[PDB]
Amino acid sequence: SATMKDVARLAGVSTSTVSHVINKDRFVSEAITAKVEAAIKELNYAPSALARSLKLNQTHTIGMLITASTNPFYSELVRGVERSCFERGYSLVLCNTEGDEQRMNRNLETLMQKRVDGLLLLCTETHQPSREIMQRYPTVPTVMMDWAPFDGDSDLIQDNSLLGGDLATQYLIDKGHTRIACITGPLDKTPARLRLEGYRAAMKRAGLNIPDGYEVTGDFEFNGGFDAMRQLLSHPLRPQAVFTGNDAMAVGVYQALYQAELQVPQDIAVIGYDDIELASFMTPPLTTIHQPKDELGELAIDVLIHRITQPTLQQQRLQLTPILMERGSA
Amino acid sequence: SATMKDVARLAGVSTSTVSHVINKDRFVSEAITAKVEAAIKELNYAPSALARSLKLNQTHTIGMLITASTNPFYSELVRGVERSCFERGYSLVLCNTEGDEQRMNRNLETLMQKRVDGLLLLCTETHQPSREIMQRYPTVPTVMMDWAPFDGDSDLIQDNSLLGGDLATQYLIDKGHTRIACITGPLDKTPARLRLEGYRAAMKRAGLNIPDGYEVTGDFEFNGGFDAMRQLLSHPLRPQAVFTGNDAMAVGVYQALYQAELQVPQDIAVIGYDDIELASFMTPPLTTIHQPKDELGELAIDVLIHRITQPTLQQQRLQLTPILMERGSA
DNA sequence: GTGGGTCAGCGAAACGTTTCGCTGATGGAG
DNA sequence: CTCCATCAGCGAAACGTTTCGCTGACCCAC
Repeated sequence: SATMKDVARLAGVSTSTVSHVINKDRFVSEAITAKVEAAIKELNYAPSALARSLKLNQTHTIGMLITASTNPFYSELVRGVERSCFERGYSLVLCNTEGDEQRMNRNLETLMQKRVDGLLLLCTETHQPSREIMQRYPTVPTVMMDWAPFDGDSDLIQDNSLLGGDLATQYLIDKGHTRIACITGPLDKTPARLRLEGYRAAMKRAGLNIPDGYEVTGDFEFNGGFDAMRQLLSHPLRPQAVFTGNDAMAVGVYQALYQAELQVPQDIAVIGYDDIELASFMTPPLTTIHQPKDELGELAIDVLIHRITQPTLQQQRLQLTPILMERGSA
Repeated sequence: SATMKDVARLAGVSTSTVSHVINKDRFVSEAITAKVEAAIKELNYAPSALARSLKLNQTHTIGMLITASTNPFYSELVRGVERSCFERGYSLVLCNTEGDEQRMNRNLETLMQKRVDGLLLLCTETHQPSREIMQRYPTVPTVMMDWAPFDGDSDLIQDNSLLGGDLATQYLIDKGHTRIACITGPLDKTPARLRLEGYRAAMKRAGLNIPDGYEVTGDFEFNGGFDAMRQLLSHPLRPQAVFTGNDAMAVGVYQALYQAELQVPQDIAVIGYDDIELASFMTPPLTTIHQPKDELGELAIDVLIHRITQPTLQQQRLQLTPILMERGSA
């Protein structure tokens, strides 16, 4: 392929001038410009962003780490991120940690080695990035949730899972339910833990007891919700209602109840978390805690770009407001 | 941060030697190796993949284009691609065309400018990549669905949607249904069109009529299926069964029927397409045509890397095998 | 004319890595 | 002693792009 050097040779000029024509960053005469443009079209010049990135030390690339699965939540989140990147002139490199910590650190190292301009750290997993790696490479603008903790510098977005869990439970309490169970995510994941504590707080505040087996762990996926609900149906004291740690698990709950020939909400009332697209299409439609997903992706990018633009800003800190979407499940 | 040059200076050696220590590509004496390793740890050397890529003319990066949405199919596909990339030492750049053609071409140009080693072109929309762009940049290994015509040279995957649609309809015919409708995707998308033709073929072969309003278009999404089914419920002749273009649309169908207080399969039998994870958790569980998703992602990468490794090879053509999963919906 | 001054545009270095000729040392067959 | 054949490791070019110090062509107060 033709380089700016090949262009310059044919137009009989310096590569400096070729750069200036292309970038419009320093005055070049109309004649010279025309010659260069002719040479570009003639040779069919194919610019290398790679080579530009090396010299400029910026790639217009964002790296994103997630802990993804069949949970539709992350699909909507990624959609928002990718769209926002495109609109802002950035590429998206996607990494799935898949729970594994070495995998996560290996992903991170690759991203830093490829000199991404910014980082979305949206892993849920307990682990935090090897500081060895972190402090080896130049610091980059970073956004993370309160999900994954971390010792370095980053802008922060808090999901307020605790208030969400409280709100969800409080809603069931306000509907008059007193036997309320909680299907949670893996308790080593912060959002799962916080939602459980929200549930506990609302129950305690209303003086309602939590039977021994009323808190059950699932995996934040369909199957986890299925398994957990089956277990709950074994309990001596049948729940009137269940708060599931997310919408994915609620899908599994629906399936368990279908198999047990139980109706929602007539036999059991259900409330989820996330308000994924699917929630609205469930039968009955799922009452749930709305959290930003696509919108969250867009917000995280906006934060990240603000910092790229103004590198010396103080730490940015945002919080989401959980909101209840009332439908037919509770 | 330290470069291989800084390392070389401290260890008092050539950068050639430093490269050889790091890459293990030519013999270096044990003493030299040790000194270099010490220098690496001492300076805390941070390798640049950027700089390596420029010199090597390879980025160990794959670009992937999809026409994504809420459709869970693409979530599972991307998961397979990303995992396969990771296992093979590649990064994944993800692009969503969102149907738009200029957006698609803009994505392509960025990827080529960043010199990705390979392309996964898994857009459903009909447009062809601007040849201007294509023939401007160095040609790269490419895998695409056998949907769009000649469009340069690249490896191909046939999904066998036509035989799938035929099989799905034939199944309903074999269950004794005679009034069978078809909810399809946008007919400008090849898999949607092919599935419709499959339906037509099976109907014709059995000599069953297709009433005028029995073929309805939606977008390959929950709400497309919802809208399309509502329309079908308006038809003077109510269908006994419906083949939906994919599982996403079947979700919408379920929701429409729920609102019309109609039961599956008692009032209407339903059969979908992808066998997404969710299919088996639906109420009732969805009868559908299985096709590879995660496994498709893995296969596409394997093909792409085989070509990177052996550029000599002539066009690969792979075919997927649809499998019918009989469940409770039909 | 004419010595001095302005700025377009020159040649070319260099972001950090891989690759390449080249050399000097060492090793066995005279 | 020759000398001839191998390879370890050096110094540094160079992938393709910006960026810099310098020049020289043209305008202008003498």
